[PDB]
Amino acid sequence: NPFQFYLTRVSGVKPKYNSGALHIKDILSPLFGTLVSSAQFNYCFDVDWLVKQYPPEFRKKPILLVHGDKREAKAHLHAQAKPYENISLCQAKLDIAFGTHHTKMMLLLYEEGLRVVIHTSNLIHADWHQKTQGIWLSPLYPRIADGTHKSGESPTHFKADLISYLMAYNAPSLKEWIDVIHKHDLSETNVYLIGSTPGRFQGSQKDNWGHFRLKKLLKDHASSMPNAESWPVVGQFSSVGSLGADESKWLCSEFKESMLTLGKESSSVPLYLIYPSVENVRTSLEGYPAGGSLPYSIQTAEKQNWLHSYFHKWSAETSGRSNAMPHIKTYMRPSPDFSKIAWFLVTSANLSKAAWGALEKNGTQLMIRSYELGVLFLPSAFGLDSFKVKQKFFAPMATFPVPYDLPPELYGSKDRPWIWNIPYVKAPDTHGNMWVP
Ligand SMILES: O=C(O)c1ccc(Nc2c(-c3ccccc3O)nc3ccccn23)cc1C(=O)O
Repeated sequence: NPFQFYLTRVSGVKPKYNSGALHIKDILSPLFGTLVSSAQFNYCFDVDWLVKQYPPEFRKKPILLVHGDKREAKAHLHAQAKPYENISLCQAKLDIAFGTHHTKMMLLLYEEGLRVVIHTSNLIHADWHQKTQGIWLSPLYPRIADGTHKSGESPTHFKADLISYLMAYNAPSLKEWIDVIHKHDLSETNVYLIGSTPGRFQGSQKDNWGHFRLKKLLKDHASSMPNAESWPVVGQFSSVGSLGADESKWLCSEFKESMLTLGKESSSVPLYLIYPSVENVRTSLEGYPAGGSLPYSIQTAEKQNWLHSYFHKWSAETSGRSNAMPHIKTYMRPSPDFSKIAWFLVTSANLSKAAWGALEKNGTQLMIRSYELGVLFLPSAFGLDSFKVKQKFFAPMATFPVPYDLPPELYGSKDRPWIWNIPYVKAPDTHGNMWVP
């Protein structure tokens, strides 16, 4: 397969549903490269657990933890890392209120080259245990020979775009990694980078990040087809922000408008949002504790009940993962019969203005609060007009492995979105327990 899109291993499904899945220990294995040093970008870290995931022979190599924690949370992270003298930390600046460092990425420098891993899992045991999570594995990028002047750039501009993403941190530890990336050949990369970084972007910079970055790539590198108004948009996420009092405030006015872009020319497009119901969580492998990783607060939800009419259940028979709650985030543009897709994005970005950006100043500036990162699969980058949808996730190679079932199934009238901070004491979970926050 050209796509190198993987799911994490799920403990408790039959082996056929883990054939071709990856655990973190597989990613860090010596079979992937002889590790010299690494950078782990993430939100949440269990450092003791993380070090145990590296092969014993590599556990003393330098590790950089890139995080967004402040104040007492920052002190707790430093205390976790203090026993390991090979671990350094980089605090990503979050100068806009209510932002988060969400990006999940590994930079893996080897004796043999460099690898980039963009994924969806926090660096804690539970995120790799019984959840549906996504991973993109870059090729092994070789080093450019000393004295050789070449760009090492791909047709998708991934090298310059990754360097631009890292430059936004303005961090000395990341300038070191920028210099590493400069020295490697990333030309084989077939995905486009879609990042978010905190700021207020206008003019030339408006298209660099968030939903305007997606819109720009779709304008420039996808083509519109006849009956494009009938091709739905699907968004699938683990958390929901405050979107406003009605769908015209943001969801259907700027977010959907960016997602429905195709090609360079001048809406009734269906919008499917996939988010676990209470029943999905209750009957999951983890039970109600899975909802600890589905942060949707009652304070947010009660202001936007209009949104829940867009919600569809989590179902993943195709990958044996209907009971493995999603922490992956994906967005895509299927055909009206869901047999093809015009593009697919795996990302850290949830359904929130903080992650994707919100227009300000009479539509002239895009304001983003958080760091996010994902990779976009466009048919044109593979010499194709569209991707066929792979019927069975683990079963030509030009078919794209969509990890959940299509078409998405609407919530039933008795279903409710998972809301993490209210009790569920009416039916017990798969471990015999209720949920009492
Ligand atoms: O992707 C996801 O679903 C995700 C969602 C939220 C998140 N952080 C977070 C948490 C929080 C606090 C403690 C324990 C878990 C939590 O979620 N509370 C807020 C409040 C506002 C903004 C962010 N908040 C991190 C991730 C992630 O996995 O990176």
